[PDB]
Amino acid sequence: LEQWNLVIGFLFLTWICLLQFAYANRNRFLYIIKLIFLWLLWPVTLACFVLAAVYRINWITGGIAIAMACLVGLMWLSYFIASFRLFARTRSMWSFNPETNILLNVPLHGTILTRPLLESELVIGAVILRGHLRIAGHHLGRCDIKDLPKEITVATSRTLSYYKLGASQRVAGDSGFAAYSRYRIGNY
Amino acid sequence: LEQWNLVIGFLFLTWICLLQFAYANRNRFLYIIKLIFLWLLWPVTLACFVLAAVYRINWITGGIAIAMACLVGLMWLSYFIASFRLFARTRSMWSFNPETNILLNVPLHGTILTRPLLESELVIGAVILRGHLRIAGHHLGRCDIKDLPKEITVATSRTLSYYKLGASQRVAGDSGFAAYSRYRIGNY
Repeated sequence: LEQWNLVIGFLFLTWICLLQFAYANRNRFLYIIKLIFLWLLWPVTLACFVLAAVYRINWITGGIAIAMACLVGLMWLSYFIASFRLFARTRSMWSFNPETNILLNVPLHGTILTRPLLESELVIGAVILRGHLRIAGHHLGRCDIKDLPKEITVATSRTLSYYKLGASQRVAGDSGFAAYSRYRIGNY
Repeated sequence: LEQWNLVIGFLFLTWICLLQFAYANRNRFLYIIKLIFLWLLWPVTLACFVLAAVYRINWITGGIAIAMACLVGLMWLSYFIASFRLFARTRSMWSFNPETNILLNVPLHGTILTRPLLESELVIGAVILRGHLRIAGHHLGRCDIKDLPKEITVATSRTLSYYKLGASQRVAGDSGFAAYSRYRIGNY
C-alpha cells in the first residue's frame, strides 16, 4: 500500500518543484500541465477517502468519511455540470478547468486566445513587458504596442461582457500599459 | 494509521472548498490562512516520505524515497536560508512566505503595506474597483483615486527598486487605473 504513499510523495515533490520556475516564467505547456494537475486533485482526494472507508472497523469515523466523500463527490459533479453548462454555450476547451468558470477571449494575431479569468473585474489590465502582452497573469504572447487588441470579451453561462480598450500609455521605450473598461453585458 | 489519511482528506477537502469563495473575494485573513496552509505543505510532504521510508522492506524503493526526502529537505533548508537572508535586510514578516521572495511595499494610508509579489515586473498595474485598490492580485484596501500612492518599492536581498506613478485614468465614474514604471535599482 506504500506505492500510493510514494505516488503522493512524487506528486507533492514535483508540485513543490513547480513553485520555483513555472510561477515566474509563464509557459503555456507548464500552465496546462499545472491545470490538469490541479484537475487530478479531485480524484486523488476521492481515492484517499475511499481507502479510508474501505478499512472500516468502527462506524463513527467510517460514517464521517463516507458522508464527506459523498459531499465532495456531489460538489465535484456540480462542478462537472457547471462546466458542461458553460461548454454548451461558449464551446471552448478551457471551460473544463478546475480553476474558474469565467472565460477571457482576446483576439490577438487573428486567433482568439481563450484563458481562465479570476473574477471578471470591471476594469481589466494589459501589461507589455519587453514587447510581450500579459493580461490577468496570462502571457497571451508576443504583442507590441502596435497590435494591441481593440475589444476583448468575457464569456460566461448566459453572459458575454464586451471590454473596450481605454487609453494606451507608451513608456520606457517599448513597454505599454492599457485598460479594458466594461462596455455592455449581452447574450444574443 | 488511517488517521493521517483522514487528516490529508480533511486538508484536500478544505483546500478544494477554498477554490470557490476565497479565490474571488480576497480577504487578508483568508490570504494569510492560505499562505500558512501552503507553508505546511513542505512538512507534510516530508512526513509522507518519512512514513514511506520507515517501513523499508526492499532497498530500491527505500533508497529512492530516502534520496528524494534528502533532496526536498535540502531545498527546503535552502528556502529557509533565503528567507533569512531576505528578513535580515527588509525586516518584514511577509518575507517568510512559501510563495515568493519578492516584496512589494506600498505606502497607503500612512502604513506601509507589504505583500508578496510574483516576479517584480518592470511595469506594475494598479486597479480601482468600486473605490478599492488592488495591485498584482492583492487587495491593498479601500483607496479611491485621490489617495493613490505616489511612489512604491519592491524589496529584495541586495535590491530595492523604486516604482514611480505614471498617468492616472479616471473612467466609469470613480474607477481608476494607473501604472508604476521602474525608476531605479539601489541599495543604500
